[PDB]
Amino acid sequence: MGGNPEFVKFPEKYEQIFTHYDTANRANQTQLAKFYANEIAAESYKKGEEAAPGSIVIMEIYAPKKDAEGKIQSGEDGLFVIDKLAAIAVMEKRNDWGSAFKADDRSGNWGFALYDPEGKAKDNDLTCAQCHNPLQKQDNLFSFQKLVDYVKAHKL
Ligand code: HEC
Repeated sequence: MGGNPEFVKFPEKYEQIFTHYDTANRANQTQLAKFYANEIAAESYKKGEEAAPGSIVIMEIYAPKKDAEGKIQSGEDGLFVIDKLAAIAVMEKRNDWGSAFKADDRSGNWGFALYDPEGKAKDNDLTCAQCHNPLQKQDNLFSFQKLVDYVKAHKL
């Protein structure tokens, strides 16, 4: 199982609590993503360019509507039309992860976990940290600039 749900728990009610800072097609061009940040993460990126301990960032991963020939349906706004939520990806930063949590599974101090829409760990063979690791300069977040831009443009 890619990620570490033993350490990175499912953040209950994130969609009602966290700040929704972006919606975008994923770069794979087959899924739609919505991005969320908890208060510590939002305050961190209002102050600087690194998330403080306690920061949690979430990407909801949506399967798009497709016709019977597999063609993805898009709006005139260019965003894929949502069929249903497929997965909930979680990054959580701590400066004191327990020794049982192997460093090679983390991107710096970010732990990863992938959940299904019902909050159960979702089977996968992804190497989360390995793909996020080369983005150290932007705190291992692909959506870094969208988060920075959002919290600069909105009040706490
Ligand atoms: C490259 C092959 C990746 C693998 C392996 C993992 N993720 Fe990642 N992630 C990737 C991209 C390109 C993006 C931006 C959205 C897009 O697809 O265009 C993301 C984003 C996230 C986020 C949102 C925060 C951010 O970095 O922008 C999270 C919370 C996240 N991904 C979690 C995550 C998990 C839990 C993974 C292993 C199960 C994982 N990712 C692997 C690329 C890649």
